[PDB]
Amino acid sequence: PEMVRGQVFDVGPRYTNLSYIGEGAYGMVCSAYDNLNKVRVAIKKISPFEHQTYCQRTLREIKILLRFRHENIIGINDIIRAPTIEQMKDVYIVQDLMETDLYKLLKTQHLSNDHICYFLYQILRGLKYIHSANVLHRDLKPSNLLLNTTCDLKICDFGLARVADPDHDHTGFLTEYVATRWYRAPEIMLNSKGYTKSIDIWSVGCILAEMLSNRPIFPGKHYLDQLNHILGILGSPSQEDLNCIINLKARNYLLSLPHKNKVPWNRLFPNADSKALDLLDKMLTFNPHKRIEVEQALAHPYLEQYYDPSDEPIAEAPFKDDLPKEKLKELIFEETARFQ
Ligand SMILES: *CCC(=O)Nc1ccccc1Nc1nc(NC2CCOCC2)ncc1Cl
Repeated sequence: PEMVRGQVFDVGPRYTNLSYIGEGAYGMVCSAYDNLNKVRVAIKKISPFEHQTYCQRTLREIKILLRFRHENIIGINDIIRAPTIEQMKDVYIVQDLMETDLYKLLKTQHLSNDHICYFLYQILRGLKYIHSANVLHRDLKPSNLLLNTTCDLKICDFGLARVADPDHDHTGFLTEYVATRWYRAPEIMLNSKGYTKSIDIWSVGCILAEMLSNRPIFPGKHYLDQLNHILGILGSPSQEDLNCIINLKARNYLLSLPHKNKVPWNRLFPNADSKALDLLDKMLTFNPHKRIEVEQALAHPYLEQYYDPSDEPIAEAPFKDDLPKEKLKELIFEETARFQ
């Protein structure tokens, strides 16, 4: 078995000439030459079987990505694992090799208004498919958006995804930890479990703001500072929006704050296209019920050069917690069997 910086990376004989790329959420990722398709690919090594939560996340990532088939969602090209459950200690997921991620691109490159428009169109096009499958990504952020050399965008990492459940979305104040802090909708901190499609729209709004300025718009230093950054720009919520917050702890917290005025988007982003700012405003709406939906966002004038509903497909079959790690290991073994 081949080795990559003091760790086994057993993918041969199909995959050779390994090169370390970096560390993903669940471990080492390498690039390799696929001797069958004659191209370089990306290979993620996952070792999840000792922990139930690691098994849950790996199972979600695989089951979701194998069901999805969309130009703007990273696929799974192959899955490598031992022939028997007893010998399976790791799983290798093979995916198309991309040139960069939006996180890395935002750290060093200025994006033209044309690139912002095209990237936002592709994110929304992929999100339309995901949401049409009744799935919430729940961790949209720049590092989860891969780009190839021609700026084709692919959404990745469905390990934190959930089936939408708007009826069971209500919860207490300061309980929920959905998404990565900077991209977390205000309702997560107030009264939401993050089980509605509006959570993903918020994250996309955050990504759009970050493409406009190359800096996160709400860079909370910790969990409890996130809402302060949001309110610092959006201003105090209206009486109508507070009436939607029935939980007394969350409502009274918001009522205890001094009045804050809205910071105009045009002052925050003076170089931004006015149509981009109108859409940003609709995505970064405090009240989740008034927040724009993915299909409405695609139809916004900012995206008029790309908008084509006949070329924005939906899922053919939508998707409709305490399983021990032994059972989850068997389910991962069954879901990966097709690649043997
Ligand atoms: C879906 C997010 C993910 O897997 N990210 C990741 C983190 C670290 C290394 C590799 C990956 N995945 C990945 N990377 C690439 N290309 C790299 C090239 C170098 O710049 C970063 C992206 N291609 C595919 C995949 Cl799955």
